[PDB]
Amino acid sequence: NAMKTYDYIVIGGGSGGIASANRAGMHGANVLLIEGNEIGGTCVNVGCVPKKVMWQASSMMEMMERDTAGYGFDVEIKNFSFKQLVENREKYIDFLHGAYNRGLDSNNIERIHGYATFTGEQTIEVNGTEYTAPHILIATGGRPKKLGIPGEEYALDSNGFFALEEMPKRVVFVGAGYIAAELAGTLHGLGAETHWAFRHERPLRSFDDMLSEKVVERYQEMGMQIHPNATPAKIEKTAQNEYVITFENGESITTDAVIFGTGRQPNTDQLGLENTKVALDEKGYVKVDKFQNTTQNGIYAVGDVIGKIDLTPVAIAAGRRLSERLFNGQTDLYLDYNLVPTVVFTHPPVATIGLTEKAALEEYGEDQVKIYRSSFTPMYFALGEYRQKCDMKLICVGKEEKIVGLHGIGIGVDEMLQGFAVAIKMGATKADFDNTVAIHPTGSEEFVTMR
Amino acid sequence: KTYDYIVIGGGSGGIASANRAGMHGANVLLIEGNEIGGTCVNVGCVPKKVMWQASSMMEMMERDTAGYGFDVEIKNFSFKQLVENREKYIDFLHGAYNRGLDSNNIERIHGYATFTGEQTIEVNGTEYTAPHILIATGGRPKKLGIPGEEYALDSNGFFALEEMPKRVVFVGAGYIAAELAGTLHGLGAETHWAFRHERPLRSFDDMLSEKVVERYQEMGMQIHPNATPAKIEKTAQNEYVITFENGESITTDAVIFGTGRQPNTDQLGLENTKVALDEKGYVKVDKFQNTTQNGIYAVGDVIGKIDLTPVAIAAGRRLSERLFNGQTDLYLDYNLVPTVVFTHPPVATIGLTEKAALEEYGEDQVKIYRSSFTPMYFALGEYRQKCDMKLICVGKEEKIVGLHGIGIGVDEMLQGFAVAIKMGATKADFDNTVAIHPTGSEEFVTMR
Ligand SMILES: Cc1cc2nc3c(=O)[nH]c(=O)nc-3n(C[C@H](O)[C@H](O)[C@H](O)COP(=O)(O)OP(=O)(O)OC[C@H]3O[C@@H](n4cnc5c(N)ncnc54)[C@H](O)[C@@H]3O)c2cc1C
Ligand SMILES: Cc1cc2nc3c(=O)[nH]c(=O)nc-3n(C[C@H](O)[C@H](O)[C@H](O)COP(=O)(O)OP(=O)(O)OC[C@H]3O[C@@H](n4cnc5c(N)ncnc54)[C@H](O)[C@@H]3O)c2cc1C
Ligand SMILES: [Cl-]
Ligand SMILES: [Cl-]
Ligand SMILES: [Cl-]
Ligand SMILES: [Cl-]
Ligand SMILES: [Cl-]
Ligand SMILES: [Cl-]
Ligand SMILES: [Cl-]
Ligand SMILES: [Cl-]
Ligand SMILES: [Cl-]
Ligand SMILES: [Cl-]
Ligand SMILES: [Mg+2]
Ligand SMILES: [Mg+2]
Ligand SMILES: [Mg+2]
Ligand SMILES: [Mg+2]
Ligand SMILES: [Mg+2]
Ligand SMILES: [Mg+2]
Repeated sequence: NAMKTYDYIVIGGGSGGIASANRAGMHGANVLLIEGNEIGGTCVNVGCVPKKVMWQASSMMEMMERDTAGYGFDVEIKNFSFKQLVENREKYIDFLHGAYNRGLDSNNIERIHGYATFTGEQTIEVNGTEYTAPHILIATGGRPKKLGIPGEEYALDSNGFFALEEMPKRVVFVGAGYIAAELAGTLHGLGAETHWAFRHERPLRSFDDMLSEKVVERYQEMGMQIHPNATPAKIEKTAQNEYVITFENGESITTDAVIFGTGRQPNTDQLGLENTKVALDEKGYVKVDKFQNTTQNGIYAVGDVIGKIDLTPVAIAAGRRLSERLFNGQTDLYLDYNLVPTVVFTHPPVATIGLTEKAALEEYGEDQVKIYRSSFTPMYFALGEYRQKCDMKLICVGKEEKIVGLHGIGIGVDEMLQGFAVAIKMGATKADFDNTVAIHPTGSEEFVTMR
Repeated sequence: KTYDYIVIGGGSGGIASANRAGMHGANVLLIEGNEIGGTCVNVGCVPKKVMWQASSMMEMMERDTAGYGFDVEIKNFSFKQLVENREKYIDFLHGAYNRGLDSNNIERIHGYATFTGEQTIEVNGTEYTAPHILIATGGRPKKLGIPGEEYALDSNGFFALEEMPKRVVFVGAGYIAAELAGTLHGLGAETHWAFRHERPLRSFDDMLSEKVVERYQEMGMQIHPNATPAKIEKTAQNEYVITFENGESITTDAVIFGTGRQPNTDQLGLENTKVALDEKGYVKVDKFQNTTQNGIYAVGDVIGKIDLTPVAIAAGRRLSERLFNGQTDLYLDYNLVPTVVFTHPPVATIGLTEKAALEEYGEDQVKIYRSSFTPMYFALGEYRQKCDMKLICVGKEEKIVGLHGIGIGVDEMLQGFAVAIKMGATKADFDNTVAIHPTGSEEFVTMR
C-alpha cells in the first residue's frame, strides 16, 4: 500500500527518457521508466528510423532509374513491393525494441507499460499503483496536431503515413516543414504522382533561403508538382474510391491519399500537472531553465515536450547531462542549444548549422557579414545527362571571418556535416577551413576551397 | 626566350602553381610532355573515382535492393560504354584546365623538358630561361622486374582498358592495388589480391588494414598474403599463370600491379644544376619547396612527401604566393593531411596510427576510443557490413592525434573532422558537439 520508492522516475520511454534512465542507472540510481506505448518512442517507431529507411528506398529507386545508364548499366526494376519494404522496415524496428530493452536491462532499469499521471509533487500513478521519487523526469514528447478541415478523417498524419502497407498512385502532401518535405520526396522517389502544397510562396521558411529555394527546385526538376500559396479548404471522398482536396484559391487535386504535417503538440494534457508546481507555456510546453529544471524543484523535463529543438540527439544529450548532474555530481553541467546541426533528408539532402543569411545580416549588419557561395555538379553526375547541382554557403562575420552559419544541399551532405559542426562549435574561421588540406575527389572538399 | 617562371609538368602541382603565378602577373611557361592535368585527371583520382562509383552501383543493385523490396536485373553491363563516358568527361576536364591556363596568360609547350644549365631548360630542341623554375614532374609506376612482367598491367595499363578481364590478380600492398581490386571485384571480376607480407596497407592504422581485408574477403575476394611474385607465363589457351615464391599459382586473364612509384627525375638533366636528390631519386626541398639550388623549386609527387593531389596543389599555390605575391614566410604544413581510400567500403584517415601514437607518446598517455556498428543502410538485408571507427587521444586533455574509419559514407565524413583536428580538437570538443541522427557520422561524436 505504501508508495514504492525509487531514486528516479522517468515518464516516457522515447529518445530523452531512455537516454536519461540509462545514464542514471549506470551511476547506481534505482530507476523506474514508464512508457505507455512502445519502447524507443517517436524516433524508433514512427520517426527518424522508419523515415530514413523509406528515404533510402526512394533514393535507390531514383539512382536505378536515372543514373545507371551513364555508368554502362541497362537495369530493369522487374518489381517493387512497397509491402515488403514496410514489412522489412517494421522487422528492423522490432529488432531495435530488443536492443533498447537489453540496454535498459544492462543498467538495471525497472519498467512499466502504461501511462503515468502526477498525483502529488513527487508522486505518480500508473496502472493503479503509486510510485515516488525525489527526482522525476517528464520526457513525454509530442504528437501530431489535427488538420482541422472538413474531411480530415480521410487524411493521414505522419503516423498514418507509416501505417501504410501499399503505396498510393497519387498523393498530396500538405505542410511546409521538414516532415512534409522529407515524406513527399520519399513517395515521389518511389514512383507516386506527388503534389506538395504549402501556405506561402515557399516552404521551409525557418531554413536559409538557399535551402528552401533549392529543395523546391530540385524536387520540381524531378517531376514533383509544387503548389505554393495553397491553403487547404476541404477533402471530399467521391463515389469512384478516390479523394478531391480543394484549396481556398479554388485549385483542386484528385488523389488517392492526403498526408499532412502541420505541427506537433506537447504531451502535457492529462499528465496531472495541476498536482505539481510545474508551469506550462501557452502552447503547453514545459518551462525549463538551462539545467532542465521545471518550475518545481524535483521535476525535470527534456526533449520535444519543452518546445526547444525537436531532435533526437538533443533529447538524448539533455537527458544524459541531466543524469550526470543529478547522479554523478556534475552540478554545473548543461546542454548548450546553440549551433546544433540538422540534416533534412530531401532529395538530395540538406545540411545546416548556425544562422541563416538573413539572420546574420540582422544580427551583425551588412558591413560585418561576408558570404561564400559555391555551386558545382558532383562528379557522380558527370557521365549522365542529368546534372544535379550541389549548393553550399558559408556565412562569416567580422575581419576574422568567423563562421556563424554553414548550409548545403547536395548528394552526400548528410554525412559531411558532423565534422564541420565540431569545428564551428570550436569557433572556426574561414582561415581554419582554408588551412585544412582538401580531400580529393569528394563533395566535402568544396567547403574548404571556397573563394 | 625568357620568362619569369618556368613550370615543368602540367599536372596537379604544376597547373596550380602556374595559374597562381600568372594570376599575380608573372610571365609563365608551362611544359607538359603528355596530357594536361597529369596523373590525377588522366590516370589517377578522377578515373579511379568514376570506376569506383560504377563498382559501388553494381554491388548495391546485386546485393542490397531485395531488402528494400526491389526485384532488379542488370540486363547488361558495358564496361566499354563506362570507359567511353569516363574519357568523355576527362576530355571535358582537359578543356576546362586549358581555359583556366588561358585566363592566367600561361604559355604552354607540348614536350619533355631537360635542364641544360642552372636556369635553362631544353624542349623540342629549343632553350628557354627563367630565374625561377618549378620541378613538378611527378612520378610513374615501377616495373614488376620478373619474368613475364610485360604481360601485367600497371595502373596506367588499368585505365587504358576498354574491357574488363573476367578473372584478375592484383599484386601489391598499397592503396592503389587495394582500390583497383575492389573496383573490378564490385564490377563482377573473379578477383584475387596478392601481397608480400601478412597484411597489406602497412602504413595505415592496423584497424584499417585488417578491416579492408576482412570486408573484401566477406564479399568473395580471394586474399593471398605472404605472396611474392615470381613469374608470369602465357599459356597456349591465351590465359596467364602467375606464380609466387611460396609455390602458389593462379590462372587468370590479367595481372594488375601497384608495387610503388618512382620520381620523374632520372631523365631531367639535373646533372646540369645544383639540385640534389635523395637516395630514392626524390628532389630534396626545404619547408618552402626550395631545392638545394636557389632559383629551382619542387612540389608534388616528385618530392616524395605526401603523394596526394590537394597537397601538390596547395604547395604549388603557396609557392607562387611566396615568389610572386611577396608572401615571404608562407609554406604548406604537411602534418595532419586527411586521406580517403576508395576501398569497398571506403577508408578515412588523418593523423597518427595507434602504433605511431604509442611509440611517440607512450602507453600511459594514449587513450583509444573504438566503435563498431552496422550502418542502418544494411538493416533490411542479410549482409550486415560493419563500420569501424577509432579515435586516438593524448594526455589528460585527450587531444585527438589520430582519427580512422572504415565504412559506408566515411569518404564524405572526414573533411569537417580534419578541420577540427587541425584546430587542436580534444575528445571534449567532439563530445560537446550535438550528434546528427540518423547518420554514420554521429558515431564519431558519441564514442565512450
Ligand atoms: C516523421 C518524423 C521524422 C523525424 N526525423 C528525425 C530525424 O531524422 N532526426 C532527428 O534528430 N529527429 C527526428 N524527429 C524528431 C524526433 O523523433 C524527436 O525529436 C524525438 O523522438 C523526441 O524524443 P522525446 O524523448 O522528446 O519524445 P518521444 O521519442 O516522442 O518519446 C515520448 C514517449 O513518451 C510516451 N508517453 C507520453 N506520455 C506518457 C505518459 N503520461 N506516461 C508514459 N508514457 C508517455 C510516448 O508513448 C512516447 O513513446 C522526427 C520526428 C518525426 C515525427
Ligand atoms: C591510381 C591512382 C589513384 C590516385 N588517387 C588519388 C586520390 O583519390 N586522391 C588524391 O589526392 N591523389 C590521388 N593520387 C595521387 C595524385 O594523382 C598525385 O598525388 C598527383 O597527381 C601528383 O601531382 P603532381 O603534379 O606531383 O604530378 P603529376 O600529376 O603526375 O604531373 C606530372 C606531369 O609532368 C609530366 N612530366 C614529367 N616529366 C616531364 C618533363 N621532363 N617535361 C615535361 N613534362 C613532364 C607528366 O607527363 C605529368 O603530366 C592517385 C594516383 C594514382 C596513380
Ligand atoms: Cl542510452
Ligand atoms: Cl503549409
Ligand atoms: Cl536566408
Ligand atoms: Cl509537422
Ligand atoms: Cl589552378
Ligand atoms: Cl606487396
Ligand atoms: Cl601502405
Ligand atoms: Cl596501428
Ligand atoms: Cl603503387
Ligand atoms: Cl563501397
Ligand atoms: Mg511494430
Ligand atoms: Mg494546449
Ligand atoms: Mg607570357
Ligand atoms: Mg622486361
Ligand atoms: Mg557476374
Ligand atoms: Mg633524355
